[PDB]
Amino acid sequence: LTLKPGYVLQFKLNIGCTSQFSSTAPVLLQYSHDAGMSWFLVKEGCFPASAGKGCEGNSRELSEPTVYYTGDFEEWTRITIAIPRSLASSKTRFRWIQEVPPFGLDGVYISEPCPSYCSGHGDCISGVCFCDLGYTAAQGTCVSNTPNHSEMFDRFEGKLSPLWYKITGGQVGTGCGTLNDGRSLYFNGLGKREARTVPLDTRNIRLVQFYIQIGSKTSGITCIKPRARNEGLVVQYSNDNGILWHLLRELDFMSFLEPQIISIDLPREAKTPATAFRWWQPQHGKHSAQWALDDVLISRL
Ligand SMILES: [Ca+2]
Ligand SMILES: [Cl-]
Ligand SMILES: [Mg+2]
Repeated sequence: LTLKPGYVLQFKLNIGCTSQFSSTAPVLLQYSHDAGMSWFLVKEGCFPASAGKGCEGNSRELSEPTVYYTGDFEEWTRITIAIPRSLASSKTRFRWIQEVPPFGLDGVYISEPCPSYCSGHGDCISGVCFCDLGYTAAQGTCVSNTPNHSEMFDRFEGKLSPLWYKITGGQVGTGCGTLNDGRSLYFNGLGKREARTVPLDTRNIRLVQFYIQIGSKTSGITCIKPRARNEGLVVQYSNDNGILWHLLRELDFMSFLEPQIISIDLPREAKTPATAFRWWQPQHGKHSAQWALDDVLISRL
């Protein structure tokens, strides 16, 4: 199929309703310009250490590879990719290869840009939006039937805040020791490690605050010392429920061997009726220092 730059690739994925990870066979989303014999990943990943083409200088958008590890896909998960200039070349073929539970695909939609990409709350079919449950079509896009939550606070002492949209590769735990107090949100997963909020109404939010630790000098095998720059963390916001992420703060791989507090004053652009936040470690969990958050606070101050 022929593609133009700002087009969009969409699908759903459920590998085998597993919480358990396997390194045996992840689903690789790959493309083909020469239609068959050569395969590259749709996204290689744009990482802190990366310096090639499509990921250089101050224009880069730090981004995960299109590689999907068994165990990170318990339920059905919609993936929406904005087709970059970088690969808007010739008629592209797409591959979903596993190399082991069989992966369930669904709703493979390739389309021209919808109004505001359906705000991340609908399927973009041939250029206009098909909103999911809880959302209705409005001004070309998909808007929530109800307003969004604003403030958030999680101390990680028991049940996770319902304002977490998805926690991948992590759970309430103690593997890096004490951060502020009690238990923390602890990341030891072997695939992707990401804490991601639901979209919030940040129009009057001033502060995003949290404690962080990445690795340890002394805590042992549950919190090993980081070795490479891609084991640092990226804190990002999105105004379209995760289609496009913008940098809030990059946390250096060697600067958080002991717990530290981080307080981020939100920029204007991150103050909307529907802005989600995420904490993500770019390098694959299998070879990466574990990390933890404590007392995540999103506040009007
Ligand atoms: Ca705590
Ligand atoms: Cl910092
Ligand atoms: Mg750095």
